[PDB]
Amino acid sequence: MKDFSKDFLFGVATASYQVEGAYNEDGRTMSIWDTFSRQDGKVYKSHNGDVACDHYHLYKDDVKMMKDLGIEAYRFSIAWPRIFPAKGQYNPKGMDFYKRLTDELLKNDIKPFATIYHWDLPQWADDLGGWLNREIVEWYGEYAEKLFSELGGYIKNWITLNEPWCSSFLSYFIGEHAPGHKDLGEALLVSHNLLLSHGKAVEIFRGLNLDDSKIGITLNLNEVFPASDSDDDKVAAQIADGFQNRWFLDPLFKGKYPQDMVEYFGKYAKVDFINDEDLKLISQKLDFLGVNYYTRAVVQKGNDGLLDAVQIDPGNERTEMGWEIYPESLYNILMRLKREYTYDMPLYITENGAAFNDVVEDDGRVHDEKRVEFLKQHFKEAKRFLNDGGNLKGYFVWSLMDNFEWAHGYSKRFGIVYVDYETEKRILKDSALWYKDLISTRTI
Ligand code: NA
Ligand code: NA
Ligand code: NA
Ligand code: NA
Repeated sequence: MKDFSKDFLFGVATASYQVEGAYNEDGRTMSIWDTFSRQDGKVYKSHNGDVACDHYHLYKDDVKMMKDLGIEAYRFSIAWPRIFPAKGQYNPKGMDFYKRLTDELLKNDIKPFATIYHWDLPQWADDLGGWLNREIVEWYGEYAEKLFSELGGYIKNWITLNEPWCSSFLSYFIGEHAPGHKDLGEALLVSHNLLLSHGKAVEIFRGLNLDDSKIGITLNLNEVFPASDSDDDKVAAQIADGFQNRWFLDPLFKGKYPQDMVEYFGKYAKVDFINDEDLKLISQKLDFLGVNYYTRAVVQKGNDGLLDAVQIDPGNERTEMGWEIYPESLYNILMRLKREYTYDMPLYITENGAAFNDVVEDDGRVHDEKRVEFLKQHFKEAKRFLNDGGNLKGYFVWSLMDNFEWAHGYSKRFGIVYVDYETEKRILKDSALWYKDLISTRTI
């Protein structure tokens, strides 16, 4: 008796700038993250993705390695600067990489899940205003249309955006991510144009009416807990919950922004970008929702720079990201989606994983037993979601390999495969051998 059906998709995930390297090869021009990584201090130790895992050149080895683990699906992102290295200038050599990547995946019985935008905005777009310029909806739409036309016969599962909360608030309000602005109003406008650009891609995708092809979006979601039962900490929790989750779930699945947060933000910045026609485009019916889950947040009243809510450390074990290990929130979020937002729509966990201080032993092994226990605990919550009626179609572990972890550089290792960057050698961690066995047995 299987806990994961034979139809269930055990997968792994990467992103273009985090793994590909070859940053100026075959016509690729800079993205906002190439630029950001060269701004003094914006990436830890001045790391960048010039070479990364060199997946652009080693992809056939990497696909073979995934075949040998039993991987059934592979979530990757397509680099906009490879496809349109300048405004209105298509680059066939960039497309060619994703066609030969896709061909290798299909020959190895691996189902491709393609993320259209995973933060590597072309620099030419940002120089015109980027996500602050409403015309990006058209530039993104033409970019998406080109991918559907050239790849839609071979890629059948499409994700418009990865984690728009990061591309908006983390990039334009907190400023940790490219382009690194620090203005709440800009972040709110960016979040709207991201969602509107998502709606343009869905509209284009529906018009093409490709056989057996599905489209969705990926959101990073948490569960917010008040530090105490006080009314003040409950209000702080509502703010944090709207900031992370409801600000994107409500427009996508209810067709409106959460009104409490519209009022809250409106005390501090402009919210005049809201209108009915935009929200109708944003709330188009999707085929699935991809969920990125890593941790919960415990919040108390206060204001330390961001909004009127301060996250605290509750004192439990954390990963090397400083993120609390809290698997139960994976079930709570998935059930919350089923009850309040997505109903019986298919759901995918498009990222879950952990960063630990991995070391290669004298015999060539990586005994990452903390990551094994992390993945076991979270797959058990996915199993419990399926047992309680949830429509979970797949689970993509982040990540296939250690890679460039954005503002942390290479200092944080998420992979089930260890990468020695000096030699680009791949080393299977014990978590990879455990995942191979889980795929074979499908019971946990
Ligand atoms: Na790269
Ligand atoms: Na750099
Ligand atoms: Na991706
Ligand atoms: Na939908």
